[PDB]
Amino acid sequence: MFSGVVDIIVVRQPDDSLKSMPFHIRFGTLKVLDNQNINIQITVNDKKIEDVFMLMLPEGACYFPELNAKNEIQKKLRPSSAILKKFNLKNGYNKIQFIAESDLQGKQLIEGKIYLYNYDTKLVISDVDGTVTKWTHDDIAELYTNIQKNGYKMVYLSSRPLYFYNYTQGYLKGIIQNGFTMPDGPILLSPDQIISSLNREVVYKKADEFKGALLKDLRRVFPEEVNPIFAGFGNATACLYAGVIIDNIFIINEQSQVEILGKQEKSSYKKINEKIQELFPRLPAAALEHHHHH
Repeated sequence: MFSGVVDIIVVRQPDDSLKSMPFHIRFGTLKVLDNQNINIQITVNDKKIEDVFMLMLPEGACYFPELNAKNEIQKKLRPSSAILKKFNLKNGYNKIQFIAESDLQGKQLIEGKIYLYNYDTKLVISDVDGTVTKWTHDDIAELYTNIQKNGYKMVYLSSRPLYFYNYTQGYLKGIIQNGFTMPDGPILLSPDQIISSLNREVVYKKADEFKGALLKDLRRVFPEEVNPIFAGFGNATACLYAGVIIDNIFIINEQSQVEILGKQEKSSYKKINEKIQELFPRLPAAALEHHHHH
């Protein structure tokens, strides 16, 4: 029944090509009389994108048809670099709209967020439930704000059912703590919550493995030479194996006590923020860009 777009992440590669994570979109309130007559068009930052379209399976999952060498059509959740370049994305947040039309009248519109990162961007992962929520932990909005001000990008992770996705986005946007708000960033969704025929290879993972796979997939959109995930906040093997050093894995408990793994330091969001230059050292070029957009 979901209508919407799971936030999309696109990364520019050192050779100028673009790669993205999967496009997960649904038109849950559209009655589809015949899926083969559906075509989906794309508008980015209020500009229609020419010569790009998506198709829809009988089950409602949407994909990019792309010819392989055999002139066979492959059904792709991840569009080609050539297609992504037609979007004319800017660094950071971009508005994206998908419009499902048929041979008949009536067009279904959904709106999402698509983020563009350069390959040298440094990401800071945060769980939502239990890490942002306890009710919201104290001092988290000031810390995350100052992480973002030092040039890092907050990336949120959720494993709630798709039903709650737009609510989780509203929750994060509504936090305010002493004037501080949560930095805008993408919310990635555990893949077991958005299974279709297009990503069903997923189903041969055990339930415990989905976060780790998600973080490896996030890393894979970056080039082999870089290490993009700088730190992670949770409530650990998943961060470690996706390239987070153990000192940068922050695990909060019941009591709002934060354990800095591998230092076995017991700390807080307030105290991490006090030592922000030591733990999240300023990234000069990346910080300048954030400052001059905000």
